[PDB]
Amino acid sequence: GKLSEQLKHCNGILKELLSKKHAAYAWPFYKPVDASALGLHDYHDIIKHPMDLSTVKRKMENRDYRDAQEFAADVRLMFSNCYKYNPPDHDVVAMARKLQDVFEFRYAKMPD
Ligand SMILES: CNC(=O)c1cc(C(=O)NC2CC2)cn(Cc2ccccc2)c1=O
Repeated sequence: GKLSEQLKHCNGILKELLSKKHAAYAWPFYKPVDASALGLHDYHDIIKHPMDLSTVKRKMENRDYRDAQEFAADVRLMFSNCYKYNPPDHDVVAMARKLQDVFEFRYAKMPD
């Protein structure tokens, strides 16, 4: 988990993004995109830096993130990858937009 006050807020957000409350739209972001399994044979040609919430959780648990900004960059990279790869009318993009709304509104409540 987070040690710094701001990293504890980040860890709180991460726990919320992984909670049953948001599972209906969070689930595509729980684990790395399995490009082979999903038939997305161009995924790793288009997405140079895959990211997902299990990777963010591992990095938080390993004290990889030194500040809130570094944590937020990985969460936003995950959404950006979704918006880059997927047609904007795909269900996964609607789910990304909803989960990013949850993220951005709570990230904005960061303690100073
Ligand atoms: C981060 N996830 C992805 O980018 C992703 C891409 C595609 C996908 O098939 N994308 C192609 C480009 C349309 C499929 N799923 C599963 C899914 C998700 C939501 C509804 C149905 C299926 C994903 O999670």
